[PDB]
Amino acid sequence: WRALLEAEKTLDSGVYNKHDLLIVRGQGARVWDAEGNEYIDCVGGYGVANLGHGNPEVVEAVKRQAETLMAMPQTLPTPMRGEFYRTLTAILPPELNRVFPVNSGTEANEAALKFARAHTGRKKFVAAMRGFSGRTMGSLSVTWEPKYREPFLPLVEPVEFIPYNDVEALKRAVDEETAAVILEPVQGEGGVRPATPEFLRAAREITQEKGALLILDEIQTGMGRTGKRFAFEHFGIVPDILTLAKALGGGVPLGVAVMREEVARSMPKGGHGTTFGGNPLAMAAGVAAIRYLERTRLWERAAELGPWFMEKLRAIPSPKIREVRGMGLMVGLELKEKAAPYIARLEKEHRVLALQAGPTVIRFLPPLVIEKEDLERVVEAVRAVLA
Amino acid sequence: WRALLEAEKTLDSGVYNKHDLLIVRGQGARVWDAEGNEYIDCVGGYGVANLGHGNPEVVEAVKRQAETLMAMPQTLPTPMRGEFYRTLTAILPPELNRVFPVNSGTEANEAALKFARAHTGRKKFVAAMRGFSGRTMGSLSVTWEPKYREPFLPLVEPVEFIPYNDVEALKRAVDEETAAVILEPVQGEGGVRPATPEFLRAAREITQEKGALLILDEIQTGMGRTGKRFAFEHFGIVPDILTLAKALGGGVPLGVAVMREEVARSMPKGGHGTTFGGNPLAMAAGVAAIRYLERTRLWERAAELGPWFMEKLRAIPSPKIREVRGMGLMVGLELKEKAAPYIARLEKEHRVLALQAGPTVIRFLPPLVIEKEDLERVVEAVRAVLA
Ligand SMILES: Cc1[nH+]cc(COP(=O)(O)O)c(CN[C@@H](CCC(=O)O)C(=O)O)c1O
Ligand SMILES: Cc1[nH+]cc(COP(=O)(O)O)c(CN[C@@H](CCC(=O)O)C(=O)O)c1O
Repeated sequence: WRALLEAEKTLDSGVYNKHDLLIVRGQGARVWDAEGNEYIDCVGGYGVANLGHGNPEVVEAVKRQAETLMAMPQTLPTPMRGEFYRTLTAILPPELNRVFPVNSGTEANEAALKFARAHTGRKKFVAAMRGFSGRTMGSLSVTWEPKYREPFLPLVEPVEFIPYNDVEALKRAVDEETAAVILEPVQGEGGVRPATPEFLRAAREITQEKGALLILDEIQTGMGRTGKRFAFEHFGIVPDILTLAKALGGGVPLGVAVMREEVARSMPKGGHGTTFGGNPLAMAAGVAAIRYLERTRLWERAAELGPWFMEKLRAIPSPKIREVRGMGLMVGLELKEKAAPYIARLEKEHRVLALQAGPTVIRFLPPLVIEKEDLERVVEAVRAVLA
Repeated sequence: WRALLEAEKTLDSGVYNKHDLLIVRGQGARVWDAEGNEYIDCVGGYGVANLGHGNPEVVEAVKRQAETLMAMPQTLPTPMRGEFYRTLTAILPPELNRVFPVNSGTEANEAALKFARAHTGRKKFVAAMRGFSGRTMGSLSVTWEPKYREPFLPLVEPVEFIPYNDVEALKRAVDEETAAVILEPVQGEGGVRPATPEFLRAAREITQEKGALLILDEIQTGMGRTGKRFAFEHFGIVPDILTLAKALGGGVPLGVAVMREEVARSMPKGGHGTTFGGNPLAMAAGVAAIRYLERTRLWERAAELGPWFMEKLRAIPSPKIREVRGMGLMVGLELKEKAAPYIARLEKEHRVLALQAGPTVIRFLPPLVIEKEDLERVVEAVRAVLA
């Protein structure tokens, strides 16, 4: 197995920091390395494995559709596509009844941005500092982290950033020339920072007052992650365009930009498109993913386990912890120092896999099927590494 | 089945011209609609089904990996990724040994543009008129078609376009401020127009002389579509970055940008990324697709049937036919009048699905395993619809 690891390290572009281990299988919230070591996975492909590694229903839907049909364009209707369309819009506010399927989050946001420009006829985009929307140049233009943008300038203009949760800043920034505002209900990479009701209420109200669109990026908060089907169900606002991805396909690359009908209608024929977007394989996985989510009301586990996990985390007596925050099973532990060293030790010393969300924050995005025995061990592991 | 069709038509964003039918299954170069009618598929998901609908090896690879592991990020090595990396680089010239896996053709070019700027420190992109590179804003900036770019400007700048196959024009445009040239060995959407040896050689030489990077877009011409493994093999040149997608995963959403070592090396850690890019499921499918392509040397069927197929089309006694062109099984039939109605007749009266490549061109992108007897049927169908 060491030849595959070394081949991956060698042939990779090098843009990633690859860990010294090879993960070969996964079931539920557990994964195994090539040596047989079993880990608690709080990474879950960056919030993709919400339904759990090896989810039976999704795996089955994938196997069956793979035998039937995988390549069929948007110009040629295919049953699983219509089924995904009606299954996803049925668990959403009736205003969001138009779907543009894609293959990633960045493509979902790229779709939202384009649909927003064609509909308003405006150009400006307003986003929040510490926000992440994707790496493709369109989505990168509204992604804050200067490190990620500077090297590739100039990007798409004009874009304006405002502090997250700053009601007045958002109010001043949104004008008659703003095509749309794009925000995460809970900032992910930005450090697991929940939006305030006042902030999202202001975003909704002012975008309407100015004729601008509101794009809510729930690529990471979606599919039960925050304790509710979708984070927005926590605040009581309905955006003009909703973008989803990650867990939407239960593992299969899948994304979607759901929008109001008058928004979709403004897009000229052939104004946008995608080869893989809407393909039967992803569509089938999507139907399965959503059907599992709804039958099991999976967001509940995050709603019950989230607070429970965060409480135990808080109880950890270490002066290195500044704050424990999050919503449901989207948790962040902010330290008063670099988190990277502790993430490496959780993996090798405790077989616990975690993420970062800024250099001093440890982020947890475990599958929502994860049990309490596993969450408790993660806690103990964190406590042990911090001591 | 009608319920599912109306649901797709109604809930779709509406940016597509959806045909009046519902395709439920496929096998080889044939597909069936929900009524049981069988069609000869020359669309193939827009050149995705190169290996044929239902390819045993790919379908099987998908089933096995789906039960094993589907969600695992780039920071955590996984066997199928290392396998894909070496399997893909092994079928390419030595120089192309660094891989950045993605989820679509547009993401592949988006990565190519970003790596180019990072490596050269330059900003300018040079593309060809009638060229197509994708719908995300980055790739859209280098895509000609005004009706597609215009409504979304301003986009990524600066971008200069030159006439396809114009040697002197390309030379005058590529200078010490050019980050990269991006070209298709054979323009797809632009009407199936092959590059000439002089033009591509010119591109390779002038980019080297000026310190600019050469990006060859084989998202459409790749995987044995033009008669050889990759279209550049017919021209005797090695690009600096090769972008692929479409048939690369045998149906599963997959794309990639393969580049020379010094190019990848210039990219800052974390300078680019993607959630789904490089996931085990797409990697496993990618491995199976390549092994199949190599075992059968599938491009040979394209090289043999292509020329034969084109001669047959040119011999059709119809004054409406202007010219036939293409390479392997990437064929374009140019008519002296709108093609749309003949594509509708082909579908309804002969159950032959075909594409367009401009308003006056009928484009054919059938699985490479299509039977010679079926292409004859296609030629016959064309001769009848043009009567
Ligand atoms: C809110 C959000 N929006 C858009 C994206 C982009 O979508 P996609 O094209 O499918 O990556 C991501 C990835 N953020 C995760 C991964 C980023 C990375 O690759 O690093 C994460 O923050 O862990 C997001 O967290
Ligand atoms: C050369 C080429 N490059 C990049 C892309 C972008 O890849 P993707 O992001 O996966 O679509 C395509 C799709 N072009 C076909 C489909 C466009 C459409 O949606 O229609 C086409 O040639 O019509 C290409 O033909």
